[PDB]
Amino acid sequence: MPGTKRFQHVIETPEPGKWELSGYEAAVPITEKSNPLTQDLDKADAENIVRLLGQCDAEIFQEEGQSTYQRLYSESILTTMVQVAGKVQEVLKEPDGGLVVLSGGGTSGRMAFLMSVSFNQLMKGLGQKPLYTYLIAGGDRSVVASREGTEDSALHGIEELKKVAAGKKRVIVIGISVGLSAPFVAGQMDCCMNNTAVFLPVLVGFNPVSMARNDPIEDWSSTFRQVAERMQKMQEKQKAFVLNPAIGPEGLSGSSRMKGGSATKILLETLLLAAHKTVDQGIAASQRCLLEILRTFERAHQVTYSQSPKIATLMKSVSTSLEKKGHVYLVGWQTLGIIAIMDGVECIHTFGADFRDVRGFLIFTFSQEDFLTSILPSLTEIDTVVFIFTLDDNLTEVQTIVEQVKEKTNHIQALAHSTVGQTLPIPLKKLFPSIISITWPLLFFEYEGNFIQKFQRELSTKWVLNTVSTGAHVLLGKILQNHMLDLRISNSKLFWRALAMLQRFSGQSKARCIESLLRAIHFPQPLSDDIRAAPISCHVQVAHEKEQVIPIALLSLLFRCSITEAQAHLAAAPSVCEAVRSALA
Ligand SMILES: O=S(=O)(c1cccs1)N1CCN(c2ccc(C(O)(C(F)(F)F)C(F)(F)F)cc2)CC1
Ligand SMILES: O=P(O)(O)OC[C@@H](O)[C@@H](O)[C@H](O)[C@@H](O)CO
Repeated sequence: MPGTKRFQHVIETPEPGKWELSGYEAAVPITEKSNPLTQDLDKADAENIVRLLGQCDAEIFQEEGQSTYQRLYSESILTTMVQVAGKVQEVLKEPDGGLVVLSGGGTSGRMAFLMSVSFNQLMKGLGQKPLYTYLIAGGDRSVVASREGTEDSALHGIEELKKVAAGKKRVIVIGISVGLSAPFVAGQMDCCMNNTAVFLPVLVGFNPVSMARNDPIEDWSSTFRQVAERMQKMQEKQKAFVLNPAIGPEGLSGSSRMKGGSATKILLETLLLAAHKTVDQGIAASQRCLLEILRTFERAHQVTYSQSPKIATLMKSVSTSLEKKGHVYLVGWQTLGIIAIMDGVECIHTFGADFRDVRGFLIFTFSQEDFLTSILPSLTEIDTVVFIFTLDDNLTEVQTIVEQVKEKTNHIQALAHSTVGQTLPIPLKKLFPSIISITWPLLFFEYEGNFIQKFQRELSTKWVLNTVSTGAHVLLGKILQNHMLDLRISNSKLFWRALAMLQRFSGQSKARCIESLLRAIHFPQPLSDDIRAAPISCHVQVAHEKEQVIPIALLSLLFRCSITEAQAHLAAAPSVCEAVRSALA
C-alpha cells in the first residue's frame, strides 16, 4: 500500500492483556520504556516525586543481575572504558595532528560541550595545547537553545565533523546518543569507519545495539543499528568502540536529558579523567582508577539526595510560581550558571513551556551591573530566584544580587557547594534560613582546578535542577502517568514517540493510530496518498507548528470521531489534561 514501507518497522498494537506476551514490550528500547517506579508519578506529591526520581537516577549505578543487559559496573563495560582511555592516551602523546571530538544532538550535545571545556582547561593548566572540541546538532547556537529538529541529518553531522577534522591525522570521535538514535551521530560514526587510518569512532549510549534505531534515515542508506552492529565487530580489532551500559528507563519516559545526560557525564568524565591522570604517571589506566572515580560519582548521588526535603520545597515554590503564572529564575556562576541555562531551555520542548517559565543566567550571560539594571526591575511577589554557586566564587558579587532581589522577591532559596569547614561569610545569611548546603569531603587532588570537585558539583546541580524543573511540571498535572502526551513533534524520534503513545493509550490498531496522527498533523488537509507515503520529516515539519496534535489524535480515536469533532470537544473541556483524562475514563 502507500506508506506501508515508511511504517514497516512499527510493531502492531497487542490485544488487551497481551502487551507482555506478543513480544512488544521486549522490543521497546530501554531508553523509551515506562519506568515502573513512576507509574503513578502524576499522583506523587512533591516529596515522593523527589524520592522517586532519586530512585530512578540511582539505577545508573545499579549492578547486573544473573540472562540480562550489561551495566555501568559490568566488566565488559569497564574493560571497554579501559581500552578507550588507552586510545585517548596515544593521542595525548602526539598532540600534533591530534584531536578529540565529542558529539551529539540536544543534551548529548550540551554534555559534549561542557566536557570539552573542562578537559581543555586541564590541558591548558599544564600548558599543553587543547585537543578537545565538541559538535552539536545545529552548531553552537544549539548549546543554549531549544532546537529539537536539528538531529535528523546525517549529512549535517558529517559536515560539522569534516570542518573540525581539518588536516589532522589522529581523530577520536566520541559520538553520543542516549537512544543510539540520532542520525547526526550515525553519519559521523559511519564516516569514521570509512577512514580508520585517521578516525577512531567511539559510540556512547544506553541501549543495547539490538535496540538501536533501525528506521531509515532520510539522507543516509544505513541505519543506526547497522552502524552500531558494525562498530561492535570492529571493536574485536580495537578500531571502534561501543560503550552502551543499560541504566534503566527515565522517570519521565523518554526524557533522556535526565539519567541519560548524567550517565553520559559520569561515563565519559570518569574515563577521560583517568586517561590524563594515568599518562604523566606513565602507567596503563586500569579498572581500579575508573572505579574510584565511579564510586565518587555514586557518593555524589547519595550526598546530593541527602538534601531531599529542601529539594521538595524548592520544587513547591517553583510549581506555585508557575501556577500563579509567574516566572522562575536560576542564577549561577562559572559552569553552574551554564547548567542553569541548560535546564531552563530544556523545559521548553520538554513541557511546552515558554522560554521565560524557567530561565537560566550566568555571571543568558547577563553580568552583575546588568542583571541588576535590566532583569531585576520586572521581578514580582509571586516569582522565584535560585542561586547556585560554590564558596570559592565571588560571594561579594553574590550577596549584592540577593540583597537586591530580596526587594521584589521573597521566595528566593539557594544551592551552596562547600568543601567541608568553609563557613559561608555573613552569618546574617539567614537571607536563606534553610539553604541547600551540600558539603564535599576533602580528596587527594593533583590536577589543576581539582576537576573531580567540579564534576561532582556540576552533576549534583544537574540532578537538583532536573528533579526540580521536572518535578514542578508534574505537580501542575501536565504529565499523564509517567508520559508527556502533549509534546511538540519536532524530530523523527518524537514522531515515533507520539505514535507509540497513541497505540498505548487507545489500544487500537497501528493503522488507525497512524491515520489519526497524520490527520491531526495535517488537518485541515485530508489524507492523500502522497501524504501517507511522505518521509517522516514532512509530518515533523508541519506538526512542529501546531498545538495539541497528540491529544486531538488520541481524542479522535477514543470517540471514534473526526478531527473537527475532537477539536470542538477539546475546546469544550476546561483544559487539555481534563479532556484527555476524562476521555480515558
Ligand atoms: O525508533 S524510535 O524513534 C527509537 C528511539 C530511540 C531508540 S529507537 N522509537 C522506538 C519506540 N518508541 C516507543 C516509545 C514509547 C513507548 C511506550 O509504549 C509508550 F508509547 F507508551 F510510551 C512506552 F514508553 F510505554 F513503553 C513505546 C515505544 C519510541 C521511539
Ligand atoms: O541522546 P539522544 O538519544 O541522541 O537524544 C538526543 C536529544 O533528543 C535529547 O537530548 C533531547 O534533546 C532531550 O530532550 C531529552 O529530554
